[PDB]
Amino acid sequence: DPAPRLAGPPVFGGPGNDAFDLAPVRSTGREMLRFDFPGVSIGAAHYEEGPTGATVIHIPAGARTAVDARGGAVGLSGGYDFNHAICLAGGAGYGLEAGAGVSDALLERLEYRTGFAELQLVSSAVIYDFSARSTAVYPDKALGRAALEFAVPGEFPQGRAGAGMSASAGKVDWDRTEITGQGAAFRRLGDVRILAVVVPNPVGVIVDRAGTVVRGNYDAQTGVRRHPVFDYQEAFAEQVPTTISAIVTNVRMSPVELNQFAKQVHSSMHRGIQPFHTDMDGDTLFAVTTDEIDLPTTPGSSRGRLSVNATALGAIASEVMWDAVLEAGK
Amino acid sequence: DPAPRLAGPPVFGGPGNDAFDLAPVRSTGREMLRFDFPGVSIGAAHYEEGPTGATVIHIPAGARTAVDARGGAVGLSGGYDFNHAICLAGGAGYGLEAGAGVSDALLERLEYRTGFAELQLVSSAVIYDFSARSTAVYPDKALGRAALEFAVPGEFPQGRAGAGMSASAGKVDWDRTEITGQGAAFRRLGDVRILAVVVPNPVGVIVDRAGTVVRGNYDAQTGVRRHPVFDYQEAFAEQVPTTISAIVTNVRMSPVELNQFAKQVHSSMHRGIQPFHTDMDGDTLFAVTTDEIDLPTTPGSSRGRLSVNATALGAIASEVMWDAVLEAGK
Amino acid sequence: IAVDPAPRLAGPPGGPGNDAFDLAPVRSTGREMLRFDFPGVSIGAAHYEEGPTGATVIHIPAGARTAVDARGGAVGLSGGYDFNHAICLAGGAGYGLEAGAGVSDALLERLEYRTGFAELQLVSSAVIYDFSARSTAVYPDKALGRAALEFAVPGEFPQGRAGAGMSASAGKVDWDRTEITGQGAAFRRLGDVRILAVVVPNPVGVIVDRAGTVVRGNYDAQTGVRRHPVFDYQEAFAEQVPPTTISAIVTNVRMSPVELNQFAKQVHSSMHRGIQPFHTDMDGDTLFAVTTDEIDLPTTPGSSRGRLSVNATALGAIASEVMWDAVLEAGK
Amino acid sequence: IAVDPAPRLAGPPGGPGNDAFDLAPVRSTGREMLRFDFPGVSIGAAHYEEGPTGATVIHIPAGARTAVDARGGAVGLSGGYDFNHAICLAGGAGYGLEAGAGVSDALLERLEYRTGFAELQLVSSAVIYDFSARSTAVYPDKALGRAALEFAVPGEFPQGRAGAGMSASAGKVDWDRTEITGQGAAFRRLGDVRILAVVVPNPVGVIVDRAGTVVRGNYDAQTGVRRHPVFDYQEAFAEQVPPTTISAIVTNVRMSPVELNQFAKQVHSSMHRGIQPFHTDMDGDTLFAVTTDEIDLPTTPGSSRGRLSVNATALGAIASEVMWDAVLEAGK
Repeated sequence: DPAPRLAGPPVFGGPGNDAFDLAPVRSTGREMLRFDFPGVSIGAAHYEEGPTGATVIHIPAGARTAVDARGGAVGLSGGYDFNHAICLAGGAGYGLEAGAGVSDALLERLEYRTGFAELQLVSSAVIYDFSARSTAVYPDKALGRAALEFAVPGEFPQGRAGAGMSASAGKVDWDRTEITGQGAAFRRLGDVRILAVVVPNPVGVIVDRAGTVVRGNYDAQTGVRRHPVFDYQEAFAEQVPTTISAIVTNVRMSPVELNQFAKQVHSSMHRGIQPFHTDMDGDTLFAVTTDEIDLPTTPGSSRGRLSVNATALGAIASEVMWDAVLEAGK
Repeated sequence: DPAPRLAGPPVFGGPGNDAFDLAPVRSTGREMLRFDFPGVSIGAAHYEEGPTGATVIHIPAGARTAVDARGGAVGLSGGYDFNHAICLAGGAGYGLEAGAGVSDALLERLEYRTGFAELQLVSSAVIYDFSARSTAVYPDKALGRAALEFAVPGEFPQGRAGAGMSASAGKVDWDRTEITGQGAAFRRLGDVRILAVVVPNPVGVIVDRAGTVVRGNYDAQTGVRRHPVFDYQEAFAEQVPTTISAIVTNVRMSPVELNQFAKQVHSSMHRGIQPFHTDMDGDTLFAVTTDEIDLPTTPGSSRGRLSVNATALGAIASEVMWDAVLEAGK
Repeated sequence: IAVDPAPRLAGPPGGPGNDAFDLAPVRSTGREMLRFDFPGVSIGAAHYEEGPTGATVIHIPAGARTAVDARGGAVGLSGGYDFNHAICLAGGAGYGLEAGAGVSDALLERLEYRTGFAELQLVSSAVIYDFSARSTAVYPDKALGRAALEFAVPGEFPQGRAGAGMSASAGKVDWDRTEITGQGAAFRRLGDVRILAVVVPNPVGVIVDRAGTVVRGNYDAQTGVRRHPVFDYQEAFAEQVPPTTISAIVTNVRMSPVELNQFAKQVHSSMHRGIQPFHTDMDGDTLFAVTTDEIDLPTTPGSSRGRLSVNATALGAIASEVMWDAVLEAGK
Repeated sequence: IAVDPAPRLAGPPGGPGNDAFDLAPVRSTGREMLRFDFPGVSIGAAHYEEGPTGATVIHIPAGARTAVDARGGAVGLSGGYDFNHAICLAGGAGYGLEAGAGVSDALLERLEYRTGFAELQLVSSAVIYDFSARSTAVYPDKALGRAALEFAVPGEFPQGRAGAGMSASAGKVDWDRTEITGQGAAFRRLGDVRILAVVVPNPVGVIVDRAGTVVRGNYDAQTGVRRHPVFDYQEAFAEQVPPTTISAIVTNVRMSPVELNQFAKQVHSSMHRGIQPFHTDMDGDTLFAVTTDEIDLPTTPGSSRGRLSVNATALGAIASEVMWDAVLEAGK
């Protein structure tokens, strides 16, 4: 079991953006994941004054996207089927403004051309992170721009960085909520590349492949984390009577294939986050392809007649995302 | 590890319905689950000539329903937001006919009244089970009627029964596909009741709470089952370059609450079935409430401030469904 | 289209069900045959006089990519597949989905009971509630769907009271003003491009022509005219609150799944011109957009008539007119 | 509504962006003020002359249950919440969603930066692409959304070229025939029942009146008339293939989420009467249906005007006429 990171109770009444001269900081988190994915960059910026942040995945060429918005409490802007960037942020609905900062900077980079085909498209999604801190500072337009400016190829700052600065898990009761973080993982299989990025702020808890609860719902009185279903079932016997994420790959997929891939990978995250896709969550996954590599025409291999196709890619990517969720909770 | 139940390769060219004088059999499966849920009945009937079957959940008063049709290959009829019965069947799209048998018998029971408010509503979903046998016999109208006629309170035939007769799992390669079954589980918490019913015919495999693969993708050469992601990742390194279910409860939920509950419980099944919600699956879950018991107005209890609500019910029901999936694969 | 001004009030509704009768399917001929040229697409229509009720089957043996736009709040749909060998439209409300099983079974038998994934015969079915327009509980069953499929003829469609349209009706602010409609089709070929529209309007609302005249439904026998329903609705409100259509559009122009799905929404929404109100909570409105994927639109959308004049949107506008013509044939 | 027959061709399109200007928000007054009586619902409209481009904000401080019907194939939407304190409509395409952030920020500040879940200020925003109708890259930004919110006045709406409608335009088979539209509103009270419609039509299609006349968009300067786009589309096909609207409808009648969502689809589809074609792949058509949940429909739907005459469907029909009136004010 990891040491606890209890968020502690929120002291409400704290200052907001207008009280500060807010200074973007490039997020470095606890350690840097390095990987090789040409054409993809990541920037993360935060305000210490929150603490809260945004994380921007920039794909300058633009890339086909499916969105799976699955929770009951989704905060999403654009949700486009083609994106030059994905912006994830804290600050609840207010933090969608970070995406406008990214959009504006892309327009300027494009010399303010505005033909239909040249529109710079940014989809943004948010987590509510106001309970995990004592200020009302939200990621703003300037912070979005900073995150884009900080974006570099082949790097991701793990842990408390960017949108993950004040992410937290395990919300049966706030006294047992723990700070998580943001996480990424990367796998290369021949020419195939899969990057997962995740900012888990779940009502549920993070669970590992052995079924151990590793982050969220920590009881200080007992020193142990519990699966929420134990609390829930006891409450019923007694009283009766959000995760935002992206999977980026270079494998060509049709719009239909890509959408089903998104749904598959997203549902797969109920393994590592439990419960998941609840009415209290606004879980949103972006599936993005750079469309560089074809699947073979027939799905066969030494490992099986139906072994090479988009379902197979979905299963592999599902493991990469689990690894990312675990990096976040570490 | 359970003994293998390999489906074996299909011998194609087999006879269909018109070759037989088809005789419904009341399915008893391997053992009977008994439970107490007034107002709910289950019947299961099969044709030995398939073997293939249908399973009918009958709720004569009628009950609010949400449908979560999540796969890429869904075969569904009605999908109504209010149902007097749910009919699950083999026979791929052809087996949707069983539901028409249930509908017709309900109409007759209603003395052929047809006012809007008296329409008898049956939603049906199917699995493709033609690979797991050597005939083209599909559940028909007569078999649907038989299943309804066989329906009794408080009983469910586990295993190879009804729609589960020729269900199978683990389809990276047919040489490793195993027969599953159908399954149910029941929990009562004070006055709250939760029944799960499932017919897993997944491309993926059934996995237990320890992460062990317990049914599907069995390799006769090695005597061991593998998680499909191992086959998939090796295939990629080499070559580059359906589950239908119902959750029935007596807790009142609004249409919005009930729909989100459906999505939550359905995603939860990616724990016990992996992969899940793939393009090759037609996964369909029905969430049905009898609307007999209110949740409290505020969600609080000794176990947490947010511990009694529909998300909490969803987490509990998710465990019941896992238990049902495991009964199916047993 | 010369709509008949004469009323055909459905009239007010313990009638027997199917097995009370020895039901023999009848090949529907309706009031008139539409003839059209669209190889690969066949239509069969069958009814039971004992209803009266019927089914109408579009048979496309090659299979064809399909988008389903199920817009109503009372939809009755089976399959809803993104690829179909047949579309089955039927009366009998939810019970009439059984007709689609008859079609499915017949197609399976024709294949000699082959059941490989690529060989699965896919039929999508949708229904109208037509029990208020008659005094039996007879519905389109397995045998009637099978019969409609067997009666399917290339390049013909029976207009009017035929197949699913036998007891279709419009204008349901009050049943005293509800009129029998029918089914309808219309067809257009524009240099190679073929568009077929099929419609069974059983609307809560009324059928309206291009001039804005109500031509079928909401006939007040005390005035001998048809008003727009909104006039009744607004009077009712002033008083009491004091201070299904199922259709297919089939084309031979290739469209991606995304284009075909938006084409389906566009054509379906366009039917709120010919049927008013439309897409209501009591309607189960369902449109099937089908492409046989025979011919490509040019790579670029240009013509002497504009830079954005040859694309799927343009096809949608054109198909929307073919659908309006079909609605008006049903109401004629 | 007396639509002006005179053309207002947008005309053909390296113009500078926001920071090139010292941008001062202007309170839009348009051509005319609509006045209406609907306590709790305010509208503010602000524009930058340097665009010209604008934002239009509907402010409902109590918060109100909302259904979003995003029907187009090119939708630009932020939030899309099922409960809103404001709806923000803007030009500037995707960049103009930023205006909604200005509104959101202002509302948060008004709350003194309280951030409890129940206190979250919810703004849904949708946009039109209005860059072809002008020669700058100026878009509605944070400051302009904030300004529109500050300018919001109970019971007034500026018709015409104002707020989001400043550079809205219709009829885009070819840009040479595209005309400037505007924004529009209309309001009806029927004994207690209040319905407000707000619309910013930037359609690919054209605005059409109740007689079926094209009144805005697709003006051919060589003929001095407006044809229906389908005439261009079908000629183009014969030749080349040889052998956004964002809107809100606000009412005070209580509707469940299910009813409100079907009400939204019904009213939105009804706009294919006034705008043709509509819901196309190049459109991002988005309608917001909002109820302030003030008054109940009777428990049963009866009246002297029919057994099914007082329900949400009826309200939908009535609101559909208010929306058509709003579309025509925008095109006037």
